[PDB]
Amino acid sequence: NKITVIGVGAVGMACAFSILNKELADELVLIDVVEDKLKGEMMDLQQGSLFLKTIIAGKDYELTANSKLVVVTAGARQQEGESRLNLVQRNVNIFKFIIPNVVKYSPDCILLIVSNPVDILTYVAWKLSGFPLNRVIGSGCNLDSARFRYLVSEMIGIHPSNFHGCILGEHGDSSVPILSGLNIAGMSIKNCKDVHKKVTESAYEIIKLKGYTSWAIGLSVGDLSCSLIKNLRKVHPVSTLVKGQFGIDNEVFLSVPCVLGRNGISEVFKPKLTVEEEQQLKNSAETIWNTQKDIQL
Amino acid sequence: NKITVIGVGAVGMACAFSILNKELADELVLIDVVEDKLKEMMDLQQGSLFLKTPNIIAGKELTANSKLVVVTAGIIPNVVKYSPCILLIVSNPVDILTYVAWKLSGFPLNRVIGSGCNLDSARFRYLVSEMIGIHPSNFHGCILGEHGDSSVPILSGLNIAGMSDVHKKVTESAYEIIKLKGYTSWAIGLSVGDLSCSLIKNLRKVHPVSTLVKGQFGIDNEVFLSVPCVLGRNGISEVFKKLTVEEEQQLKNSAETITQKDIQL
Amino acid sequence: NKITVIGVGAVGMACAFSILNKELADELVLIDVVEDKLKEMMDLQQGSLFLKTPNIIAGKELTANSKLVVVTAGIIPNVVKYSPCILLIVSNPVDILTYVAWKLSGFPLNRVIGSGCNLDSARFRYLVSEMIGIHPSNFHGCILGEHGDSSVPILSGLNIAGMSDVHKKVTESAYEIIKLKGYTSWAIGLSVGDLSCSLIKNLRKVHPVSTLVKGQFGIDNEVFLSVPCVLGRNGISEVFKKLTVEEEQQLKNSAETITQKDIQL
Amino acid sequence: NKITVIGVGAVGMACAFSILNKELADELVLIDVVEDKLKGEMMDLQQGSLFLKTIIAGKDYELTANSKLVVVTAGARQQEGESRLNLVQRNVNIFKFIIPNVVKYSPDCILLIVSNPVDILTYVAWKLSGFPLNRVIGSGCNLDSARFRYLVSEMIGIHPSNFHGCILGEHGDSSVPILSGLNIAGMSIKNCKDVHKKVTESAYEIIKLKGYTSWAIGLSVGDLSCSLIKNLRKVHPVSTLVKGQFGIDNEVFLSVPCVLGRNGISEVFKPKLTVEEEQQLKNSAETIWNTQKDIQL
Repeated sequence: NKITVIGVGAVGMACAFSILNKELADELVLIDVVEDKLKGEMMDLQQGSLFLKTIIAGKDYELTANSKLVVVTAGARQQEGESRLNLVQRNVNIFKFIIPNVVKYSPDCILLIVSNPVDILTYVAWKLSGFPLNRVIGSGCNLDSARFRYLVSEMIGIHPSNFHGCILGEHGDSSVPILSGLNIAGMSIKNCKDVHKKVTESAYEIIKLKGYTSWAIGLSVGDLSCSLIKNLRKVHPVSTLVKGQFGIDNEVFLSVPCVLGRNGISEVFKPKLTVEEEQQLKNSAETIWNTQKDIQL
Repeated sequence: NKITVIGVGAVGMACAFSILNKELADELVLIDVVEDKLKEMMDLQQGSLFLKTPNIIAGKELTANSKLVVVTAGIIPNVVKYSPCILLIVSNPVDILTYVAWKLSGFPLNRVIGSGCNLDSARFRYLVSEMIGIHPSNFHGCILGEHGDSSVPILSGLNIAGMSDVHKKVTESAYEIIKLKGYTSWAIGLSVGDLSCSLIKNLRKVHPVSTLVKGQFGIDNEVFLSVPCVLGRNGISEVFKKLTVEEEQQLKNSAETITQKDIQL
Repeated sequence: NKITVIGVGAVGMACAFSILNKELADELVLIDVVEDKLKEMMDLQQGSLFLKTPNIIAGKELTANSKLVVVTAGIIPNVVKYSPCILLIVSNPVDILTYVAWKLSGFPLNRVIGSGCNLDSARFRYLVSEMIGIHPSNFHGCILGEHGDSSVPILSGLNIAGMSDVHKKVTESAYEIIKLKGYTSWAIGLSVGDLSCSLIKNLRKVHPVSTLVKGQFGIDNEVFLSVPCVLGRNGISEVFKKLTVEEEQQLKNSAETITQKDIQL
Repeated sequence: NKITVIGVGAVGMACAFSILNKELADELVLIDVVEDKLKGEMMDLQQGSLFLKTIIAGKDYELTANSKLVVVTAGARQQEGESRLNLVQRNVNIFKFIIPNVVKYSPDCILLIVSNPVDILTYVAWKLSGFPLNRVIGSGCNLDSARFRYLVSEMIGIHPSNFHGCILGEHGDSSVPILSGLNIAGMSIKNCKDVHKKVTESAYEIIKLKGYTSWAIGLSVGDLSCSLIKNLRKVHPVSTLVKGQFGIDNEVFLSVPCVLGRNGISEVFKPKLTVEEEQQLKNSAETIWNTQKDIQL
């Protein structure tokens, strides 16, 4: 029951702190390139071990051998004036170094791709690894939907555990709120598109004010790693291949409700969406693919 | 943060033991008529370390300034005499003994609740989930109406995390538990723990529980059945009020089946 | 990760309900002779959603490949026939029926444990803590020996977070609970939950529980009393073996008080 | 039940993340000076609210009005070649700005001083605030003792909840392991001084590799804020005034086991230590005071 977290930056550390505050790890491996930092981060985590429950750090990937779950957070320092594409591609070449050394020592692990753009990069992981579809997952929209549910529940006077809606598509501006599935404790609403804009926007102001997301995406990967490790068979909107749904014909990844357990994705839901909804998801994949098409793997 | 459970039957204790494991009570109080049993206080008081409630008191006026009262026997004007509070009726039939609880107390409707179909909805949800092959927290659906064989499933709002006979297996399986035992202790204590949490910690969660429903679904008399209610610090805060006709008339049939006018107030 | 509790008495169920609230079992099994009660399975099986264990099975060979066996009646060669596992004896008197459990089974000493003074030490610790005015987790002290009026306090190791009659109040208060009730259900279920946790999750925590003690404190015969034991995945892993004479002779007096040679193996 | 955290750096954020992962806060206020960062940090925390339970950020201290607990983490960028003293003094003048504005809007709050040197600075807080002794606490040795207990428990084959020892004195190199109180589940050991050096050393390599401690000290303040807010009457080694113990005659703060609840410190233990132990604590205060004596408040 070993877990590896590649990249000990703000995301990885917040991922790893959330994985530690959850019983989930027997072993925890942290990986990056600045040795002085890897050690300092593992030593800070194990100075407070009495309050946690679990730690390794280093540069060589043999440390990761036989990880049950490998969370990938490593990204690239984004330049200003750089385009979305040159950004993606630098993160594709970084993956051209990571995923080989992950499969190399853990051919059976579950891959969880957190780094961005997560949809495109979960496709790169699938292609570089050759792993089946079940063992390649992306953080996707799990946080998006969670934030969506919370804000709507706050507009109503109810607890978020009793409000149920989700956001599918690209994890980004072209995501899609599925308003036909909104529910309150067994009651369909038909018995709010602004909240959705607040989420994708709020997610943009953060990256602008602070550079990245760390705390929120760390909790969400905690929500996800919990279902996989402990095999809860829980449902999360996460990036898997949807070629063959909503008319799409390319090998596009994006978030659709999946059931997560020991083996990764146990099945992919095939949603029956409204006309409009099915169109927006098709446009969402048109957006992703209009960029995925131009990457050199 | 005082809590009272009246009736140390097998239920009132399952309710007690479940309200103590959820660590809700600063002061739990057990009242009943036979004392030599009551003085059950000393057992709970002996695994105290394994619990998280400093005070456990039993006897036969000790319920003063309580914020929640669970009735399980087996009463009220003496609860209100010292606990004028939220009273949650667990005794059966819950739909009817909650009409009595509110008339005999004069409390508003927010402070008079019944267990109702909170347990029935929980069990129903599990089985559908154990059937699809997904964790029960991600499948959502409620059964409303009477706590009994007339309850109604709401197929118009089944949901798997924002999406779109098993019933009779839940009401039938409740019978076998009465026959094979007589009383139902462990399961109702959980559902009462689940409810007591939202009430005490003001979670404002939605539970199908018994309160006034006249005005909904074409009912014309003061019946209390399980409607999805927003439970919190102040008892009930809002009541959700409109589904398929196939089911709304099922809700009057279940109110029709709901003995009301055959006892004296 | 299968767990078995034999004897659906009031204890075996408090033990069951407490082992399910700590969410330890992938598969809980209840065995006993009278079936119409046994088929208590359906209540626990009805608040399933409020628990975290997919399987609850009762009957009269179903205990196969179990990792823990709690004996509470009210047996063994049939536990071992299918569960050759850790057996934790809760039946009374625990000090003696754990000698029987190990001889009749042939298990090594690590896989034969008794509740013993784990509950007695927990309650004792609370009262001293409620007396000083500090949280019970920060005061540490155990009572060893026989589960009864002969147990020994270890004043030579009382501690408040690394520092330096209440006893008789704990053993006396155990009597009143038998008289006023007959059985002790809720409190022993907690102590058995506390123990079952370390065992199942391999916490390697230290609990005063019943195992072989001949060799310690000048005892000369095969008596099992409560010694501080390191409980884990494999049952007992180490046994802590030397305190004031005032107290070590108290440990033989408690073993002296320990009926042994008056029943047939 | 409001909690304020002054300083939204690595310590404060790790403090605040640990306060949030614990039910403890109704309101949570974050405070510093870089507006662009305060907002970005509060927006990252409230994007993952569904997984937490509670948030404010800003520069003006009126936000903090009537805080039940005010955690102070703000420190100064330590220069190289700067001496321990010029360092302390810059953190004293920073406190000359903080503590007035804390008392100004929350005259009844509990002060928890985390910034370093915590012992000296808890004395500065007491003097600047005029608050009684119970409402001025310092993180002190709570983490030190916790780490001590864990490492020793790991050398034995037991769980840390069944090993009990503590470290008192300066939170630093002159701290003192009280070996006379070591215990295992009701048994005194007399029925290891190396672990202590590993802790104070490990705490130094961290500051060198990473600049600061964040994760560990964030958990420890979580352990502390839990007892105060929820009023557990729990015992922690924390910086309070010890003038009148172990021969000390100056108004020196340092960690001695205290009972913590709604009102802060409910009582201060008066330990009965071995000869040696009582000497080291006297030397530990000699060390602290050899620096406290030279600060200008």
